[PDB]
Amino acid sequence: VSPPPPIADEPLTVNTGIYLIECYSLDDKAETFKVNAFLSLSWKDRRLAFDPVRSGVRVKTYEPEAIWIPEIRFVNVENARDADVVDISVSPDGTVQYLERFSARVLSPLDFRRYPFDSQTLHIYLIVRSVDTRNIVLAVDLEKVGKNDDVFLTGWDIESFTAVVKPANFALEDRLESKLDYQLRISRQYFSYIPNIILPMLFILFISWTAFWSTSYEANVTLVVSTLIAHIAFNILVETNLPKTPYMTYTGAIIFMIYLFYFVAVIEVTVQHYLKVESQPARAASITRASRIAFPVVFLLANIILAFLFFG
Amino acid sequence: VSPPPPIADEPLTVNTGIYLIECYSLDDKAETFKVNAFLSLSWKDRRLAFDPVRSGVRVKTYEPEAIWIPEIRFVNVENARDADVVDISVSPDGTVQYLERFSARVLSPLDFRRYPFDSQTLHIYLIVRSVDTRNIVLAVDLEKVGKNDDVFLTGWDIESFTAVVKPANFALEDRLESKLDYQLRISRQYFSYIPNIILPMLFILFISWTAFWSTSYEANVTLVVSTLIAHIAFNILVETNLPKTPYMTYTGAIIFMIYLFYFVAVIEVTVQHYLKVESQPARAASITRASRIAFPVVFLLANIILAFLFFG
Amino acid sequence: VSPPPPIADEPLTVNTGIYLIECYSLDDKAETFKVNAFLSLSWKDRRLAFDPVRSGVRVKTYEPEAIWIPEIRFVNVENARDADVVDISVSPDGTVQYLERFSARVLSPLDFRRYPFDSQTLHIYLIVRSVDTRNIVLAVDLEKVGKNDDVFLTGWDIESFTAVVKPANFALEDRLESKLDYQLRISRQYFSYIPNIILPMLFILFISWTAFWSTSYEANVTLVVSTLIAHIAFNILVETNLPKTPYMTYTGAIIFMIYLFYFVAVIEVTVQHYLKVESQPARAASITRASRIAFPVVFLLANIILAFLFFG
Amino acid sequence: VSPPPPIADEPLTVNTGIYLIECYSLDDKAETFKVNAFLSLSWKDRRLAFDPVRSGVRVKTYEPEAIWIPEIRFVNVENARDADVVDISVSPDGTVQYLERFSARVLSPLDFRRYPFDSQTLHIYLIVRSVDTRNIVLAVDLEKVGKNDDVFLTGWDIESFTAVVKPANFALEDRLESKLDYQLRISRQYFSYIPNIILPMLFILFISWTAFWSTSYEANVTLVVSTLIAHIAFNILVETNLPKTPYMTYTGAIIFMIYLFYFVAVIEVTVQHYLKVESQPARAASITRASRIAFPVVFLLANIILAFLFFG
Amino acid sequence: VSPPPPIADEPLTVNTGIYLIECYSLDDKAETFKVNAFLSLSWKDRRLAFDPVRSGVRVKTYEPEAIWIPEIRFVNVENARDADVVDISVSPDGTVQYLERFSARVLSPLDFRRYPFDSQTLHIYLIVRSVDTRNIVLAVDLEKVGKNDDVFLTGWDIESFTAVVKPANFALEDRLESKLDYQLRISRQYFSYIPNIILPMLFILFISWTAFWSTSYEANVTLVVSTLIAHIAFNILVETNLPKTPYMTYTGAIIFMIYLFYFVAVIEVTVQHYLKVESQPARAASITRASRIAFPVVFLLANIILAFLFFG
Ligand SMILES: [Cl-]
Ligand SMILES: [Cl-]
Ligand SMILES: [Cl-]
Ligand SMILES: [Cl-]
Ligand SMILES: [Cl-]
Repeated sequence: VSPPPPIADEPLTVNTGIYLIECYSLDDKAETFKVNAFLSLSWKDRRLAFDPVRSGVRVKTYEPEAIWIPEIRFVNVENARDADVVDISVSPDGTVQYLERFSARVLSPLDFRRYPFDSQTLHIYLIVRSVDTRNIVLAVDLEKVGKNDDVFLTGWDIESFTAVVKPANFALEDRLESKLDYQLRISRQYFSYIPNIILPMLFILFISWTAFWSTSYEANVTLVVSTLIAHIAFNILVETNLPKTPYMTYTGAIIFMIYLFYFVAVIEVTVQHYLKVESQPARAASITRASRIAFPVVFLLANIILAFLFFG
Repeated sequence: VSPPPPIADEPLTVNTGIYLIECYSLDDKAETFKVNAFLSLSWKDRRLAFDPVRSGVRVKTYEPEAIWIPEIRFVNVENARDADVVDISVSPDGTVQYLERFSARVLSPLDFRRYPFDSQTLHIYLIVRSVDTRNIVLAVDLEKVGKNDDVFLTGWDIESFTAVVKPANFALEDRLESKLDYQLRISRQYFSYIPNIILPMLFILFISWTAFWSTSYEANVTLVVSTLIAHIAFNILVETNLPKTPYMTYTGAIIFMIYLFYFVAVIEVTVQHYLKVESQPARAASITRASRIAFPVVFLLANIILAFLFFG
Repeated sequence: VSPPPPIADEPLTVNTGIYLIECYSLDDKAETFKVNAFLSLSWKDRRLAFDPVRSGVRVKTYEPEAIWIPEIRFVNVENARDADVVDISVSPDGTVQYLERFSARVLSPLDFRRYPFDSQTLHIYLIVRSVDTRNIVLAVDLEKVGKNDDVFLTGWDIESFTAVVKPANFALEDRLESKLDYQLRISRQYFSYIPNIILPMLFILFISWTAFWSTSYEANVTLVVSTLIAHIAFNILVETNLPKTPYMTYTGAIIFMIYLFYFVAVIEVTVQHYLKVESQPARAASITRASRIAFPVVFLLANIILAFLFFG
Repeated sequence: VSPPPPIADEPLTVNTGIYLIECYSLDDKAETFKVNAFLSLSWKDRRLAFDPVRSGVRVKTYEPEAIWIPEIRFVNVENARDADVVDISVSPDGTVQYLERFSARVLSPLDFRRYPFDSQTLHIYLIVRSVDTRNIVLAVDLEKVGKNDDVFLTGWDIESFTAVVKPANFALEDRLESKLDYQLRISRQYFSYIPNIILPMLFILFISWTAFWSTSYEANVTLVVSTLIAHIAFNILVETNLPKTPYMTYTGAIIFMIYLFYFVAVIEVTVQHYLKVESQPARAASITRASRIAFPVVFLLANIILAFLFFG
Repeated sequence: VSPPPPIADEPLTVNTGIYLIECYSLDDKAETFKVNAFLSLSWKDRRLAFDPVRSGVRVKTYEPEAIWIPEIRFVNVENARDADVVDISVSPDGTVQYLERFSARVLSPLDFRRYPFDSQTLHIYLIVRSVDTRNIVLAVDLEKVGKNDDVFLTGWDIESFTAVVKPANFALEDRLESKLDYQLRISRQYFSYIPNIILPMLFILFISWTAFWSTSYEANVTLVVSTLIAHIAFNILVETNLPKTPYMTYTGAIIFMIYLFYFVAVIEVTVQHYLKVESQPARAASITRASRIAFPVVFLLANIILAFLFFG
């Protein structure tokens, strides 16, 4: 079995198409995600007679060991894909339709800045292998490419699934090495994050802030320090869901700002008690009345500035 | 070898059937589980027959490789199943008996919106391919669908296992391909969740609610804040086992409501102390007496509303 | 490559035997364990006997293939075993010898009603199908069943390893089969659980109880609530134990009882303070002196009753 | 091919030798450890030496499928090794040199008593399958046995690696009775454990002991109980770097003794406060002054006794 | 297919080149990392020339079963590489161009002292199996070794990727062969570690230090002990990022010093209270005024000494 011979130096055109079936196991630390999907290759197959007799108009069924099947290699994968060939339907003429389910572990970078409200773009790269016949070119068949409407990823919604031609631009560049890029755009569902992570932190912070309406030093110390312990425990709780991230993040900036605010509150309580002991109650009362307005307003301004700095 | 002649008016009918041996490893994060079962097939082929005459005592015949066998592929499986042929028998008329045994991983969605008191459903899909000469359509054998009594999942009780034929031309492909659906219905065993999760949290909340029978500010602060810390630790303990759900469930709503109640209790304690300091004890007494009855009634009403909203 | 023909109707008998090497990885939540062992077989076949005098030998050897070897399969395994044959020797009359080494992971349910002091039984099943017109039944070789003195498992004591001689013949997929049962009996080593779990919780409970000799309300609140937090943290540290179960175990009942005791202690402290504030010190003193004796006696009685219930 | 034929009843001696390279992934809960190492065999092949000639004195190279390769099995591996032949050379006349790089998962018992200051001993067992010719015997070639001196067994320092021949006692067959035993002695580096574990806990205990210089009941209660909570949290922290050991250990004994000391300290504080309230300050002063000296001395004596009991 | 025959005893020089594509999963406990990358060889054949015709200027095409492919084996890998040939093209001159893809699991030593500001150097070793026709010598091809500029290890940056020829230095010199060394230098990105781990601990320590401006024993005890609990909780939180390291580290030294400072602060508070009770407020005030300056200065000097000790 060999590919079709040359006809008139016309470049051989291959119309590929990837039809998604399943997408699962989106691992962040490994920066991978498994896929389970179909694949279609429709290559013009003249000069290989397929019984074009008008009495043989039946669509012929062929096994993999019947003709030359173009072998496409994925660039960013862990191992070679498993070729679970599904069905090949070939007309009495040189027209080819073919479907095959594969499973692979794909490598694709993920950007986790602006983490709870982020979007991603997964990539799949395809190259074609050399052959002794004329040069093989890559083209996209827009009818074949799609998704199964039943692909479910835990916590995301799928926007689009398109394809485009991009030159490989590899340093080897033994030939042109035409390459295909498949882009899967996904968006994270963020609503549950508000009640799960955001509101409890604000409740704890306000419980801490109730110490500006009091004057008992022991009660203030207990309030602020126990609230700090609760904040650390809640950070431990929320650290499990988040992925390990060796760079700065919006949530991390918020956590750091909360730590800073706790430190400043402790300083304010200490100053108030020291003045009250040294008998300057007017100054102590003025400072403790100023704090009640100062803290929430500065917190709001810092949040606005951080939001602008991280979301354009 | 070759497909049977397409002489019969109806398409070549098969008679599938799945007999469960055991199920195991019901993963929740990736929403997949493993299975081990048989797969019996049956169809009629008049091309070969065994007459009772001419020493026709050999009613059955074993043809391992020199025979045409229909091919059945699972749709929602991570990898292709690993099957070993067991037996092949041929009736004197022409009906063929087939049998296998396989293991696989199955991808199936799960719905944890009633996490403790939820019921699931697991699907297995089968597909037969078309052949050029004849036509093949799937069917079910009610005498070959069942399960052992040793099937067990850790924490679930199995209720039923049935089959139903799905329409052809599934998805966008339209090569007259049929599909079969096998449904396994399970229910979670929820009794152990009550004394392990629900009652201790209620005990902690009731312990925190005893601050309404006291007028010592330091004791009230200690009670409420330390019970908040205990609630956070118990939340860590609870979330250890609950699967991670990127959506809103019943338990998350209950936990958020508990956080809100803690916040309101802190506010009430602060207001009472502030009123007492300004030499207005009657108003503070009235407020605390009102809250003593107000808190449990509102908690019960909110619980009733949530229960009606999620289970109705 | 063919089953032997019967003389008149006699079924064929295969004598098996399993010799353990080491058991390990006895997981509790998944209810599985791993094993590697020797598998021995022997069966009668009169179509391959020779003449010892002419052949000059007494036992003729063979290859792993090119001889009719019965299909032996384990019922409750996740995947097929990993086999590597060691020998196939033939007796002069016709009986054959076989040996191989395998490794597998076995599925078996467990019972945790007496979790610290429980005993388990593990089952390994062997089955065989009726091949051709020669029915096959299994038998047990008592001299090929045993285990090494170096068979060890971390934290368990191995008592016996026997095989039930009588098989259970039945019909499956319109064919007859025979099944064998291998039973391994183990018992948990329970000493290390006493100083690691049992005693620290009692010490913390007594530390909590020490608040019946004090009259300061703040100190009592601190003692009881801090000890409750310590109990919750200890339960977090201990939770790496038995999984969720439909039934109620011994340890869960003990933990729930301790929670109830903490709740009642908080109630008593609050009642004493409330009575003291209303200027009725005599009732508070009487209640405290009563509780000093009431709590330990009721705790001991409840422990005795639970011990009788779960082990009687 | 075939093994060399007998010449003068001289047994074939296979001088073996293992050359360790990597010893890693020491998983103690599973009580295994993966190994990556070479393996050299030299079986004398006289009367079958190929191309003995001074002109062709250059060492000859043979592919693995050119000469007979002995089959050596590992007794205590979870699965069969993944062999990788590197280079096998045959002299013009004489012996044959062989070398393969295999990686295997080995199951060996681990004794975790005396955990910080423990020395282990890993074992590998080898057997060789016999053939129809004279019995294959195993002997250790001391010249090839050794290490790469570049073993990445971090946390341990290798002391020796030797071998010896022992009789085999498992399912005796009058053959396969000449197994080998390779012992790898390792010792744990215990310096970092001192600052990482030992000293913080002593600091915490000494912090708790400062309650014997104070007569404030509330301060003493806060000190002792909060110190107990800190001890529980630090135990949680320590438990991560330690496998599940279902048996008694030196560290566990120390931890239990620390819990006992906390309980006794709480008892002493309560007794002192009760005596002070009962208008008997002299007994309280005597008791606290006695405790100041009594506690550290008893702690030191108990530590000495426990050390002598565990370390001989 | 056999290696090229000798021409004039000239060794067949092989110009090797590794072109990186993907580096991922830098697991530290197992001391491994996975590499997905290309590979190239530039051996030529003189006697077995490839089409020395001037009409064949077009580059010929070959497959794996077309020429002799060298046997190059990695030394420090877990198991054999997953070879995946992509291109094998031969020019009419006689030179060969090769392109494959592999994904191996490499074992390379790592050093985690000076952990947040450290650099690493990963090694890959190559050896080629010799043949009896000639002697094979490995030389580095400088036009092939390189990176794809899109290699992403999460949290590192790539400095250089270079190759060098070194002696084998193995104690078992089978054929006096050679070896290659490929070095990849990476430096950790340390910016996020400051806000993530460093500043919160300083804030907590200063919150502890605010107790030298107070004179209430109860408040001081609460501050210091609760701050110690918070420090332990934060250590638990940050333990999930660091690798399990069985040797000393800069961060571990910092943690130990923080524990020591907490112990000394507790001692100082106890001494102050004891003197104040014993009626020496002058001495108490002197010590408490000295501490305010003594503690930060000693902390700074100790940090400077530790930094000099660990960073030369
Ligand atoms: Cl591929
Ligand atoms: Cl399949
Ligand atoms: Cl099997
Ligand atoms: Cl092996
Ligand atoms: Cl390799």
